[PDB]
Amino acid sequence: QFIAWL
Repeated sequence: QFIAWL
């Protein structure tokens, strides 16, 4: 998975 929280 690809997960991002900016």
